[PDB]
Amino acid sequence: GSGIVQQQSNLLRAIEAQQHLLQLTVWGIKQGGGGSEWEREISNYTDIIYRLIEESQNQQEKNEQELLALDKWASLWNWFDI
Amino acid sequence: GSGIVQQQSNLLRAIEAQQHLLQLTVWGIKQGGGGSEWEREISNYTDIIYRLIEESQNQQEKNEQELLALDKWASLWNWFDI
Amino acid sequence: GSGIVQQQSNLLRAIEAQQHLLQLTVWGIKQGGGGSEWEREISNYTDIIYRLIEESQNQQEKNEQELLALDKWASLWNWFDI
Repeated sequence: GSGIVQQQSNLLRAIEAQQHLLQLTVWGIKQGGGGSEWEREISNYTDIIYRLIEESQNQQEKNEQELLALDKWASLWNWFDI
Repeated sequence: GSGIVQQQSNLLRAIEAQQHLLQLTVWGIKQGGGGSEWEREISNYTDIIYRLIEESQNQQEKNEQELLALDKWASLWNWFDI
Repeated sequence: GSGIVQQQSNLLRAIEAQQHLLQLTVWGIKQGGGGSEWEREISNYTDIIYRLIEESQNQQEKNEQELLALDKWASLWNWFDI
């Protein structure tokens, strides 16, 4: 239960960070390009996003393991019920 | 249960809206810039995305509260079982 | 249970693909535009993203049906408990 709520937090944060990147990209095309500061912010948000993606992949793996274990536990209590 | 399925709907809609922004940004660079209509659509989708992000943050908070309450309820039925 | 973990996988993959598009768009503005290869990669990732979005919409519908059924089942075992 905690793993899924946690994973949803991970995804939400990722899309918020990605929205910031989108804004910077929109700014970039409006301005016909961006200076070093523009590149700095792009880099900063990119770093944040990759960390969130990495953490989400890790959490995804743990959630699937828990699912597999729960599924197996339930399928045993299925056969034993006959 | 409903809170998580609901939150997944929120996130999905957000990424769909963000995909539209991405397309507009791709169009923008291909065209070497965009007119007022391009800016209008960017603005419209940005508004949609921020509303979805806000709603998702709110839903996230409610899901975590429910988790905390459920966790506490379960941990009490843990101690009482001895 | 599987439907939500599965849907989280769908969303994660979508945001990863969308991150690749973002990078290409950033590259595009830095370079003042992109060649045919740039357009090819944009197209490829766009295709991936739309397939993931489609699959996520489908999974969302199934999750909501399961929720509706579970909710109904629980509300019947509510009335019958009096």
